[PDB]
Amino acid sequence: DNNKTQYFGPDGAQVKGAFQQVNKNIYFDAQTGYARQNVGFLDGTAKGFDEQGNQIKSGIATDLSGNVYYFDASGKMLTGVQNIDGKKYYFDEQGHRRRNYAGVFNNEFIYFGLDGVGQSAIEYQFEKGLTSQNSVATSHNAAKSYDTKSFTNVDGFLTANSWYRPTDILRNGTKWEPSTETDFRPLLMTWWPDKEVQANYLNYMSALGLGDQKIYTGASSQLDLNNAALIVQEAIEKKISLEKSTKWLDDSIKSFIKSKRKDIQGNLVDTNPGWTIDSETGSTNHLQNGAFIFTNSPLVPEANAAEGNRLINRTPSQQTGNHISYASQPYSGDDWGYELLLGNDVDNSNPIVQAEQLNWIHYLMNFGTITAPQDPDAHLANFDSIRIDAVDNVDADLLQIAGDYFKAAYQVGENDKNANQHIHILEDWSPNDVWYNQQVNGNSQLTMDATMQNQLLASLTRPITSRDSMKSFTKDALLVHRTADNSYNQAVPNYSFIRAHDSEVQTIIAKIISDKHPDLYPTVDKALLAKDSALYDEAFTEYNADMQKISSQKQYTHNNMPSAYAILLTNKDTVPRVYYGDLFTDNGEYMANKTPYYDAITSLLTARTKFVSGGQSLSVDKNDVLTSVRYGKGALSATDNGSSDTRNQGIGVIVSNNPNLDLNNDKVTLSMGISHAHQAYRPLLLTNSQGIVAYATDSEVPQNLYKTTNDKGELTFDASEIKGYDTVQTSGYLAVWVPVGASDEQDARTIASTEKNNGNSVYHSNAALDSQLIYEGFSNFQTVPSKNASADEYANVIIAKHAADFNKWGVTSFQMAPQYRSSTDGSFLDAVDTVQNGYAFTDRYDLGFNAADGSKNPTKYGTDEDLRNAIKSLHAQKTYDGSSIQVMADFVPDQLYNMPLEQAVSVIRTDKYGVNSENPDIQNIIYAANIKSSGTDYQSIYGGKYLAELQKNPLFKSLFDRIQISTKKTIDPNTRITQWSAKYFNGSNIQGKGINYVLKDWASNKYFNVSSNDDMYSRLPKQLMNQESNTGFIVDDIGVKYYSISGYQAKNTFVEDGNGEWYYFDNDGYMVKSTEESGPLRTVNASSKKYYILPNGVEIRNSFGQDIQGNTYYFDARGEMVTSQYISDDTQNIYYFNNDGTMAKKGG
Ligand SMILES: [Ca+2]
Repeated sequence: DNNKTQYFGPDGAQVKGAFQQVNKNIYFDAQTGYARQNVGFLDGTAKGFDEQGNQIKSGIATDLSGNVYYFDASGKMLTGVQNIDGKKYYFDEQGHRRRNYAGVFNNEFIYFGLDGVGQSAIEYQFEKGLTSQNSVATSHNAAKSYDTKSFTNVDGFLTANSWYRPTDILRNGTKWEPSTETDFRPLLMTWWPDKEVQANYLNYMSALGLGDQKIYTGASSQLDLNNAALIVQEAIEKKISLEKSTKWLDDSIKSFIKSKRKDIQGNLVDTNPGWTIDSETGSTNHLQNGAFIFTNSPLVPEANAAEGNRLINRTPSQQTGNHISYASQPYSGDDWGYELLLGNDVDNSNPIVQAEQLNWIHYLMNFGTITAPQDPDAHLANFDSIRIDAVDNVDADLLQIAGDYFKAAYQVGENDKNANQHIHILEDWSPNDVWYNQQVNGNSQLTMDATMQNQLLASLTRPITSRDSMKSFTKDALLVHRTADNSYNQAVPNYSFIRAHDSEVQTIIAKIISDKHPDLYPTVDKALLAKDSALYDEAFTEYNADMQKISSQKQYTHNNMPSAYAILLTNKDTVPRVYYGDLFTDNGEYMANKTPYYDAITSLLTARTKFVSGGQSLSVDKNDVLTSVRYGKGALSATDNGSSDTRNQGIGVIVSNNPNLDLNNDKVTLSMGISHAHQAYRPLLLTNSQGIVAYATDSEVPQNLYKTTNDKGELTFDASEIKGYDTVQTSGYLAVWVPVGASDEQDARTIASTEKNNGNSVYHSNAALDSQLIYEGFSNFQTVPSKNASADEYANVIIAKHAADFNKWGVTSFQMAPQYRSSTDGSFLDAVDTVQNGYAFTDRYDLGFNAADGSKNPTKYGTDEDLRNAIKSLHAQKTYDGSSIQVMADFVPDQLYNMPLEQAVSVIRTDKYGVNSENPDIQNIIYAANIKSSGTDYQSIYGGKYLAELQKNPLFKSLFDRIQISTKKTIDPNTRITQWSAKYFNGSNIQGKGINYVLKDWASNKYFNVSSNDDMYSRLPKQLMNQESNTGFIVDDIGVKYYSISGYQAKNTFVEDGNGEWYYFDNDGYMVKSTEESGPLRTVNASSKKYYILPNGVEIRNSFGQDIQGNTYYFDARGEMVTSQYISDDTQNIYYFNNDGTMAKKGG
């Protein structure tokens, strides 16, 4: 080649990766053919060779790993200390040149740095000298007073955004005037926590025209930095006089703190890492990429919780303190819960909180009467039931608290009739929760059947590649066996569904976002943090397009949706839940656009009302065609002769999921009952190439389609009728047949019994309960009515109009969205301003009240008025048993978002389970968390308001006396929660304020605090109170002392100097420096932790060190000696360090 020389064997082979001669030991690289420089150990140990070939004499030579050898003339390597070009270098006994290595060599203490270059460990490495922080101006800039008055503060603490009142204002930069009350200025104008930040602040403000055209750094002198700040101050004050405002300064101070910068490498780094998320590192396993747990500390007395509160992870499975599987042989008993989900996690193991949760439930259940007392119909605008949200992320005690309430208020334990008038539901995703619910929790709330959901998806909704057999519907792991469901009051009461506002929607969108912009959002979990409205609009045009496509070309969305809904709505022993987004489009105006499936599904829904009743049986023939039969009311098997009600009731369903179904000579059979022999049947739903046909009466059917049962009550189908299809709505075949001659009076539903029941379950899976149906009446991605939206865009108005629609569909429980005024801060999907769905809120009692000026100010769904009217219209609708349509409140006890006020709290960095991510610098440190509510919100009005009232009631005695499982204590209604505070929270997601956002003197190592004059906090910087103040290192006949920028002395702390070396200062206020009498290896603080301190005082880090005896130790990033441990080196070298701390010796 050219500029490359390569060699091949006396053979086909290239000879990559080994040494070979020609006429000179040329190494050739294992990947590149190319001849490289290398060091060969063959023959005499340690020979060295260059690219051209031939031995290296008297020169440096570098290894494939990166090891640097030095040879003498004659080719032998050198070891020990060597002077190469008037520079000392250390070579170990392996001949490697080494960096970050300290030791006494030939009676000289040397430290070889990152270079490899020796420094004298005798010579001081810091600037000798102090620098006064007293100026002509310090008298004027000193604080007006040293207490809460004169500082903006978080519980007494100061942050980087603290503003203060100085004694004088340099007014229009020309005249020192006494300061008025409103003359506050940002602390960062006159004080900084070290020189580096000071330097950066100066460059930044100068970049806004308020500064010097000169670049500064931490390397720059202290006195220059101070003088330059004064020039900036003149500029600031003139601008303030010009603008008649300081808001501009607040803006530019805030943006400085989060400013980014170039680096040496050339990338964007944070200018102030300790004031941003960058410094908040730990585990990523939390939806928002980090979490804190709040933990008590003496420094922060009012953020501290009581003893034995903050019990994390009391999921139904672990309510006791330990996992308990309630599941039996076929079923799973896993728990996938975890305490810290999103936002600020409410502590529901605190009994005062638990009472506040009860209060809230009472409020919702009486929302109408409470909010509109003057209105004589207030009593008709009350909620009826609740949906418990995020059950696996809150203390399970709450399930019992609620169960107790509804027994107390509505006597739901008495009979089916009362129970079924208030139908609650759990968001209980863990498998174990089904059985916990049954054994521990009565069935006070309805479990979800997840086995049904997952099977409907696997067997029908998947593409053909991934799709399960229909035979799976007759499997054993299913919660409710329906192969021969011929009884009542056996099945575990449950609600079953296919999609929901979150499940099987938001993840399909996030996948699309990710498959278009992997650059920005590489995973689906990450994509849920997407906040740009552009990204959703884009994704949705795709999603909507995909839904219109044929089944074989559905790249993103669910196949066979009407086939699935047909099984779900005809199934026995379940309360079905319909998702809004399967009738209507998940995006756009509320109820404005229908899906491809609206016809099919709304047919089924009314049909259910007329025919679906009696016993059930599932089958799947050799061809894998599912045939589900309902025998009609009064008949529980195929061999049952039934009641008078049987003849004209009882549906039958046929489903295949094979698009190339060819029956050939085979036959499909719907075995209706012997109660249905010699009987004419007609289709409700059928599949063409064009789509699905829906016949809505007998008279819409053509006579040839009619078909009559034989003497056994069977229907038989040919290949002429049933083949494979591939439409938008069906891969495989779908058919629904109903008996001919039904009347308009005919209703298949059953009235609830008023008899007392045996056992502990509130609900019982029987005919009456199966007469119920839930409609999830919202979507995440419903468009958000713009500021000046017309009154009829708001979903709660549209609900009221269409009230009868839902009654016609058989709806008995209308599950509304959460109605709580949403955050718009984009911290998570639910809080982005384009989908303020109502799961992200600050004020749990605010369901859309008018503003203070009395202007209508609604939620996404409408005003409080509009909500009250939605509930009245639904209540005004009456179902088959004469009772109203129930309205369901989404009960969201897990968290709060986006709280207005900061509080000081003690934090530990953790993951979502609460497990300490063990970052050293985040161990019970002080954080300014947005964790306190306004105290003027509706929480402050209604919080705990009804608890005194409720205690006095006899009916609630059980509730209040009940011993809760996890707390082992009873609920505590005696304290009211009107302001949320940190003490009522388990923890929070990481808020990116930065570790060092709360300000602190580094010499004393105490926090500043202006609300206290206790000795656990440091007094204000000495200059900010017009006292003498100096900073720097000062050498003395005794030793070395150090004063911080604030003027205090270093005692019992480590101290980093000029982004370089670390040092330690003892109890006497003196630097620690090893002497000849007392060597370098030293405990310093009664911690069992050993450091390596040079005679400079330099405490070495990421570096090896030596005894005078000859042993080697390694000291980690924190400077601590390493024990019982392997250490990998830069050049891929390995060293083992014994429990001893000493290195294990090598020699080869
Ligand atoms: Ca929680």
